[PDB]
Amino acid sequence: MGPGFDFAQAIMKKNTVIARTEKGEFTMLGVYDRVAVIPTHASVGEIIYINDVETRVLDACALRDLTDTNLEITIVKLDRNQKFRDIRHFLPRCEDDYNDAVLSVHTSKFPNMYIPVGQVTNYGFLNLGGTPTHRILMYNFPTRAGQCGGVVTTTGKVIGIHVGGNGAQGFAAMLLHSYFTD
Repeated sequence: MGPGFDFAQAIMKKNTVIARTEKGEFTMLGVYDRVAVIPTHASVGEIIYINDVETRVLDACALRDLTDTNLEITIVKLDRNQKFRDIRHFLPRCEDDYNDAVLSVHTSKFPNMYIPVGQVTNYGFLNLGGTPTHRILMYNFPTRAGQCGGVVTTTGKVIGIHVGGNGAQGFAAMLLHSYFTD
């Protein structure tokens, strides 16, 4: 409808796949080469389904900060025959607040879904399903089951992936450029 949705659509059309684990179906953001991200509570194993095709996982790393606190981001390298468009230049370098964000989801339950969530706060610490978690972004939108792994964007930046909500607020794990240096 506007330039926020235009940026979000450009990311969804080229840089997302549908990932299925034993824990459900998730929006999965491809970042560069065969490297993608998913919420850690997806419990990625040796094998994952990518757009309903059996795919070997070459590597999976559940990120934690230097105090050994959960960040809720798992970085997966997929045994796929094709690379993602490199979008690392759209990742923020530092923790920050944002205006006018969009949350975009693409699954069997929620195809081509886009939500204008508005203002995004650097919330920081969250007890997420009982797990102390850092680098959480918060938006005042009543997000629901089916949205985990959804991409949070502003115009020109990919800032996070949706990992939970409390019925009134939604919560994303930050994406930082430093997670994806090679």
